[PDB]
Amino acid sequence: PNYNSTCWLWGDPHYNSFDGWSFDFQGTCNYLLAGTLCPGVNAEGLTPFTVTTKNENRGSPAVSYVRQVTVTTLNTNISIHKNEIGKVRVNGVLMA
Ligand SMILES: *[C@@H]1O[C@H](CO)[C@@H](O)[C@H](O)[C@H]1NC(C)=O
Repeated sequence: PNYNSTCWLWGDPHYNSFDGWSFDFQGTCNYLLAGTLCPGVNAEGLTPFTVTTKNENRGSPAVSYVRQVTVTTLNTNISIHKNEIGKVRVNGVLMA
């Protein structure tokens, strides 16, 4: 239980994995940052979870940055954009 790690995503993008690994992958449409077991192998007492992000260019083909971040757990999807407020609820209504 004491074990705890993090995925550190740095804009302009640069990724730091849970394990110690860094790379400079870039993309243009939404990707699966993390989620449940895609093959469904060795899962006990699993709970749904999925975090996905979307990237796009900013003026040069070779650079991409993060625009929106989405999560989805327990029949509840949370979406965040660059608007300083929530916009998180299932319907997508803006929230404080
Ligand atoms: C990992 O467990 C919780 C989960 O976020 C966190 O608050 C805590 O600070 C972390 N503990 C350690 C030892 O890294």
